Amino acid sequence: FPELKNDTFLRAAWGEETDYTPVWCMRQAGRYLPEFRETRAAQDFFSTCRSPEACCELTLQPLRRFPLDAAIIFSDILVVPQALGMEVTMVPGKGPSFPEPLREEQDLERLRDPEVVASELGYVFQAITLTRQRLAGRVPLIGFAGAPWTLMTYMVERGGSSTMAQAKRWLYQRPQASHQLLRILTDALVPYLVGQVVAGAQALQLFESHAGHLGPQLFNKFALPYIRDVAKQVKARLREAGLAPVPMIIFAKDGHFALEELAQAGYEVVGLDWTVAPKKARECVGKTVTLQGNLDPCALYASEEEIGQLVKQMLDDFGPHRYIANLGHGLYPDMDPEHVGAFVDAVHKHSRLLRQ
Amino acid sequence: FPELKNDTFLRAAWGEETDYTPVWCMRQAGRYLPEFRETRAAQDFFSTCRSPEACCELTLQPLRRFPLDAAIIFSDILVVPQALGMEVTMVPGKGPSFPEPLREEQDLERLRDPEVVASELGYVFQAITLTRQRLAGRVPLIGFAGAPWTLMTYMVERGGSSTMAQAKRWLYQRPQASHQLLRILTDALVPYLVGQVVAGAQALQLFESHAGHLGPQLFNKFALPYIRDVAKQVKARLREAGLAPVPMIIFAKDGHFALEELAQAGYEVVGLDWTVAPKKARECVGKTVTLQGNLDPCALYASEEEIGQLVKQMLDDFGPHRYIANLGHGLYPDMDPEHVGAFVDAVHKHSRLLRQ
Repeated sequence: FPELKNDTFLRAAWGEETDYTPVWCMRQAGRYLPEFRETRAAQDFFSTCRSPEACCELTLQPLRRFPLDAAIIFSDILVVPQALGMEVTMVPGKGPSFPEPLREEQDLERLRDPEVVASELGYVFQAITLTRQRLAGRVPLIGFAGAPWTLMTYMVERGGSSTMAQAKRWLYQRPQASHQLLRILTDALVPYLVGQVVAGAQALQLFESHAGHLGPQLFNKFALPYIRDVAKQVKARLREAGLAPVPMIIFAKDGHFALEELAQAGYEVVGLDWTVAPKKARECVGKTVTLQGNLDPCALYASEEEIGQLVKQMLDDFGPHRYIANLGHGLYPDMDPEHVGAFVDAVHKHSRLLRQ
Repeated sequence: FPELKNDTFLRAAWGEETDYTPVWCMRQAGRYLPEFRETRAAQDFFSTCRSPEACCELTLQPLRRFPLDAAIIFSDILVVPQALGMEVTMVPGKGPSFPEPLREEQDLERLRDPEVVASELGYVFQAITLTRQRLAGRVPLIGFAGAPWTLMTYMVERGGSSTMAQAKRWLYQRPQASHQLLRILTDALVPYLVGQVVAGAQALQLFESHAGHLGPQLFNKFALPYIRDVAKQVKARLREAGLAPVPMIIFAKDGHFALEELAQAGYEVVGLDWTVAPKKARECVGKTVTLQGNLDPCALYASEEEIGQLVKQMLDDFGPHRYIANLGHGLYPDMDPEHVGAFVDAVHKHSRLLRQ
């Protein structure tokens, strides 16, 4: 692969001092871009996913508009449960879902052996290699996957609820089966993530998007062990394969209660939602880990001038060290591209000021 | 009205020591009771609401099953926006909603003067008086309403989203109109809540159910001022009318970031969701205010024996002083009544132990 030109994101991720604060946006490749919708309709969501060229194209689209300091491969977190053998339907406007969710312990018998999952996800590896070659070292490429608990919520609920009452019912009524499902997911994720890195990912983000539905007690029993296990095993396999381990980011949305624990889970970066004040996040995590986040994405509905001020304050709160700017969640589809550009420009402009 | 026999809830609420920990459940009157569904179908949700006798009956139903230490009047938070002139439809299975939400600043012109709202909500006052008379002093009766921000989210979205992106778009793009709507809601709530107390409510809970969608910055601008204003003005009007002020409870669901502020907002009790560890909540709030909560309601899917242990631990964490047991959110409709009874019995049993 070509030599990386801008590595600011990787240096920040490892904790090193940098000349400015690197920035990227969750869902930078998303429906808020007209060119994204255009390209999506050229297949059918997952036929888009399954085309390496299509996934590479959607990944690069934002980088043609904005000087983002990383790219993230376009895919979806549900590719994993699909590769385990759950059927998915694209609901037009209403999103990828499982029409037959896991309902009881017996339903685990329909899942593939997790050890075969990586062979099922070869299309994603191909997209990663292609995107790494086409980026030509401009900025690093981040790979990703959903975290075990969160993937579990999608498998058991049908998809997204507002309570995860059904998922949480599993935890309380079927703890043994829950742990079984979570181990299967873990054992599938590890080879998928190692594979992304073999294919050419230069960092990895684990999305624990549905963390907030758990309180501390359930989270420490059912989410945290698997989060730790994913990091430990990925690092080990990479070492053993002769490869350099990559910075890993854990993002637990609505996970204020777990930040202390997450900072000692084997991840270089803890990503934050917008409900946590940066100074309190820094208190909770300590000074080794890097923080990523955390602007309210709805802040981009404000004026460009207002976005600049909100960014200035966010940066003052985080300070220059151990920090990667991002939003506190993914961009929404009605957002204005030029407001995304303002965000990016503002991070770069004010972070330089803050330094000298 | 009859002399209150069991006032444990009120004493805890004011901070006084008690012989045991009082307990009640958000949505104790709810679909998890078969007798609730039975009685609901005898009208049509809001024709139930509008019948004082029907609302009184649903309020008492839980107290016939369980030795709860308070009753809460059955109504809904959307009665306020309805009384302001928004039309509501009961979607069968899918819940009360607004088919014509406020879309822009001009739509505020359709709302009634907030000063007339209390006259529109006379049915609720009648239900309160009736329920206070029929309870015959067994336990105190709690009145309630939605908080201004949260009611705003229902008026602007159509009802419940997952992002409140549209509500938050108002805050960022239409700050002046947002503040206008929030003042209207505040000015309507104050007389409604005073009226509930005049009708015979012995405590009041404000439900800021959608707090978590805001981070600190937006919350301090758009939610907190109105929360404070509601408490200050209710207390004033009651004083002025020659009446005793009642303990007031603020419950901000997903409001971990605001607890410090909420403990100095003029409320005797801060109610907690299940994502906050009780010991950290006590750190944030200090030792004047009473805490209420906070068991994960899904915990009731566990065995009766497990509920007892989870309750034991919850009580050890909160300690005996300044504490009212409750769930961290409302009961879900698939829950088992006998598991609610276990919760209640466990609070009473272990709180007595914890004391001597």
